[PDB]
This record gives sequence, C-alpha cells and structure tokens, in this order.
Amino acid sequence: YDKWEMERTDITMKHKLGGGQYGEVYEGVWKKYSLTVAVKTLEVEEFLKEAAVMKEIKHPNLVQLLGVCTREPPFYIITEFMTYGNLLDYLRECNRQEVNAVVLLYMATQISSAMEYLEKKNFIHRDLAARNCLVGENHLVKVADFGLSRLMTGDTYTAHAGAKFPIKWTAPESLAYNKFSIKSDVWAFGVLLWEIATYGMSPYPGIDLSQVYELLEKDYRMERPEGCPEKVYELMRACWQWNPSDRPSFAEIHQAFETMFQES
Amino acid sequence: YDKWEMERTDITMKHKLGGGQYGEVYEGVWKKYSLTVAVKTLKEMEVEEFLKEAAVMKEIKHPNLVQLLGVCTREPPFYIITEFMTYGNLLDYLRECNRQEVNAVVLLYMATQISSAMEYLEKKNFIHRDLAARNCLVGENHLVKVADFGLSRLMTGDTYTAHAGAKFPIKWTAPESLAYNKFSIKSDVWAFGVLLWEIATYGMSPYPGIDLSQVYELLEKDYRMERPEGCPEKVYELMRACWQWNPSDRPSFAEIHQAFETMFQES
Ligand SMILES: COc1ccc(OS(=O)(=O)F)cc1-c1c[nH]c2ncc(-c3cncc(C(=O)N(C)C)c3)cc12
Ligand SMILES: COc1ccc(OS(=O)(=O)F)cc1-c1c[nH]c2ncc(-c3cncc(C(=O)N(C)C)c3)cc12
Repeated sequence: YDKWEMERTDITMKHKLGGGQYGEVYEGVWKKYSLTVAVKTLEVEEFLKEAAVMKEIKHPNLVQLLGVCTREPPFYIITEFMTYGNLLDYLRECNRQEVNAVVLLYMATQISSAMEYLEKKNFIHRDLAARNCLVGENHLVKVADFGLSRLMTGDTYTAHAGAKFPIKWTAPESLAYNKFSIKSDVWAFGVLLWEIATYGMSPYPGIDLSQVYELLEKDYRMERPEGCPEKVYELMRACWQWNPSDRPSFAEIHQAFETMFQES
Repeated sequence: YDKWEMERTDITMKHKLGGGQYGEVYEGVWKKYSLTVAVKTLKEMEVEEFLKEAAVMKEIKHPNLVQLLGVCTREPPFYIITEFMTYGNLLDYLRECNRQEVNAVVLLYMATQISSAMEYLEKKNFIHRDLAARNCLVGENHLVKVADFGLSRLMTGDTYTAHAGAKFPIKWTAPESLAYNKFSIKSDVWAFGVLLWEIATYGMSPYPGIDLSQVYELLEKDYRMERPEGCPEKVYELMRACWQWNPSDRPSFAEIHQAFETMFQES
C-alpha cells in the first residue's frame, strides 16, 4: 500500500478524458518518465476501497494501477493510459477491413481472459460494457477495473439500497433484486459481445426501458447481428440464460473464444 | 491436451539465441532425446496471440518450414519448441560463408528450397508477411528452412489489412503494403524478390544508401534494384517479375518454384 503512494506533484494534470463520460478522470503526465497516464480524482471510503482493490489486481487485460495519492485530498488513482481510448468509440470509428471477424474474436478472447481471472479471484465487475473496455496498440484490449467488488462470503453481492444500474446491460436478477454475481457479469458479457459484433450499436435499439425486464422474462432476446457467426451467437444466448446457474462460466467462455480465435 | 503438449521439465534451457534479435528465443535440450532444440518463451507479446501462433504451427508440415516439436501451454511460462537449425540465420550465413563452397549452384538450391516452402503456404492459405534472409535458417549441407512463427491464415487471393500504426521493414515491403497496409500472398512474392536479391549479393543490404522515406516514391516511378553482379539474367527476370507494381501481375509461388527447380536441375 505504501509502495503505491506517490506525491501529487509527480503528475501534470491535463484535460478530462473521454468527453467527461467517466467523471473526474483526466489525461495526465508522469513527468519523471514522460509517461502519459490516466488519473481519477476525488465518497472517500468507497474511493479508498476501490484503490485498495486495484492494488491486488494483476492481469494483462485489466487496466494496471501505477500509483495512488491517498494521504491528503485531492485523492488520486493513477493508471496506465490506453492510447486508442474506449472500445465503444473504437468499434464505431475503426476500419472494419482491419478490425474484421478474427480481430473481434481476439477482443472477446482477451476480455473473457480478464473476466476468468476475476472469476477465480472471487471478484465481480458489475459494469461490463464496451464503454468500460479500453484499446491499446495492436488490438490489445483491457477492462477498466475501478469499481470491482470482492465476494467476502457467498457467490452473490447485494448492491446498496436504491442503486441505479445500466438497464440494458444488467441481468434480470440484478434488476429485480439488486443481486450481482459473476453470473450477472456473464450476462453483461453477452451484451458486450453483441456490442462488439455490431461494431458498437446500442443494445435493444428503440425498445422502451420500462419493458426490458418483462420482455426478458417472457424470453425476448436480441437477434443475431448481421455477420455474427452462429457459434458466437450461441454463446451470446448462453450468457443470457434466465437462470444464472444455467449461464456458462468465464472459464468456459474463454476456452470457447480461444478455440475460435486460434482456428481463425 | 493434444499430442503436442509436453512437460516443461522435458526441456533444459541454455542461452538466448541469435544475439537476441528474435526476442526470447533460447537454445535448449530435449533431455529425453539428448536433442538440441529452439524454444520460444513468453516474458511480456500478448498471450493469446502467442498461443495462436503455436496453434498455426501445429498445422505446418513441409521440409523447408521449421518443424514444431512441442508446446507448453498449460501454465506459464509458455513454450514453443521447434527443431534447431545448426547454422543460424541465412543472412549471417551468406555474409560469412566460403563462396567457393556456397557457389552459384548452392544459391539456386537455396532459392528452390525457400520457394518450395512458400508454394506450400500459398497452397494452404497462409501468408508469412516477413520474408527476408534474417528469417530463414540454415542447417547442414545448405538446408534452408523458413521461420514460421507469425504465419496468418488468409484464403489465397484475399487481402489482410495490418493494424493502424504498424511499422514495416520498408525495404522488403510491397508498395500496396507501404501505402495501404494491405498484405497478401502477392506481397509475400514481392518480399521473396528482395530475398532473392539478398541471396544473389550474399547478404548485402537492399537499396544501399537510399533514404527509407523515399523508397515508396522511387517504387512508384518504376525504380528497382539493379541486377546484382554475377546474377544470371533469368534469375534477375524472376526478381523483377516479383516486383511488378500490380500484385496480380506478380507470379505465383508455384510458378516461381517450378522455374527455380528447372534451373537447379539444369545446373
Ligand atoms: C474507462 O476508462 C477509465 C475509467 C475510469 C478510470 O478511473 S480509475 O483510474 O480509477 F480506473 C480510468 C479509466 C482509464 C484508465 N486508463 C485509460 N486510458 C484511456 C482512457 C480513455 C477512454 N476514452 C477516451 C479517451 C480519450 O479521450 N483519448 C484516448 C484521446 C481515453 C481511459 C482510461
Ligand atoms: C528465426 O529463428 C527463430 C525465430 C523464432 C522462433 O520461435 S518459435 O516459436 O518458432 F520456436 C524460433 C526460431 C528458431 C527455430 N529453430 C532455430 N534454429 C536456430 C536459430 C538460430 C538463429 N540465429 C542464430 C542462432 C545461433 O545463435 N547459433 C546457431 C549459435 C540460432 C533460430 C531458430
């Protein structure tokens, strides 16, 4: 924890990144290494808890923590900077000849690797979506990891009373009972697969949010996107099983995508 | 897992190979067979891409492509184990050889072997994308094999578009690749032409003294490297054919290999 502490003065703050969609997150420069970094600034105990979790996280496809300023306010969380920004904008703007089917498989394989790691370490993500995935050089993809929750005892994590979720990415049991688990992360992953497959289209386009839960209850599911391989869509549908115990594990998901990626 | 998986303990590592120019590649011993092998390991290339390269190598079977022997992919550190080519890379080999031994007939033999490998990749819908003397390896009696880590699956005749910001070895790179990041078996043919030039000059650097930033401009105006000293006109014609501006005007590797086999046999 102390090894993570840095002086705030080591960093030159720049502009807020991502058009402000992530709140107080700024592009910054670590002067010593001339290294571009991402800096989130400051809710205190939650903030410190999240920094503490990020200290324990070590995976090639999870955003890597570089430093922390938790001695005095303003508080800082310093992480690596992903040059190509968030996956949603990236998909929307890319050359699809370059970012073709094999690359889409590659992205899914990387993300599922990160989630398999979290699954094993008894963490849950709770905000898996393309907007929260980042892209680096050579189609490298990493998942943003501020907000991970640790499962202290059971498989299920209960969100704070009155918490609001992104409805279109949120599993039915999470919508209904504010219960989250690695299986609700698997549901969100299914939606993320749909985002990838459509090069960043909005899920359930044109559908009333008030109807989403009931539609899901009565077995409505997004149709296979144009050009999406049938095996990928099968995985998508598996992720969207109504009963969480019927959804595949991230280990299974990652194995399947790894196989498809390697055969491509 | 499959027949390819082996225990890490089957292998004893020695020193890093090739002066480190190929990264984390080591000479090693497969203890069971007292066999010297080459081992590529992963310290920190993305993992999934590494594993995919191993997967592709499992499918490769040709006398002039480096043969995969085994793989360690259960747990880190990951290994790709292949046969070891005693004389190292073709570039240094050509530079350091006794040219009375590595004479004209041997140069033809080398081109024939390499073109055989590329004809095989062409048939099997793979592209190499980094053909050059530095990526060919030499064994006893002038045996040559093409290094095949990095192969990509691509239906022969289709185009692969490289990632934005990718940096290429400019002097080996086809004009459509330089300009538009487009690669195909035909860009491999272009690079093969440059490799032929490397062979004919015994490992000279191509486009000597020419500013890299101008190479593309020159190629546009139909500048091409001159015939190397001692290079037979037929071989130079093949070279020039490999460097046609339009990829579809370049010969196939089947055609190239047939031409070299004929020349080697007529020697
Ligand atoms: C979703 O990305 C993040 C969300 C929260 C966050 O706070 S944390 O430090 O406590 F984790 C950090 C990030 C984040 C870590 N590294 C990052 N690298 C790049 C970006 C980013 C996302 N979207 C757009 C931009 C951008 O404006 N450019 C690339 C120009 C940049 C965003 C991040
Ligand atoms: C281009 O050579 C390789 C590159 C990558 C690689 O990884 S892997 O996934 O395909 F295994 C393996 C090789 C490789 C396979 N067999 C080989 N045999 C010899 C050499 C080599 C190249 N250059 C110099 C040396 C050397 O230092 N000596 C022979 C002393 C040895 C290099 C190799």
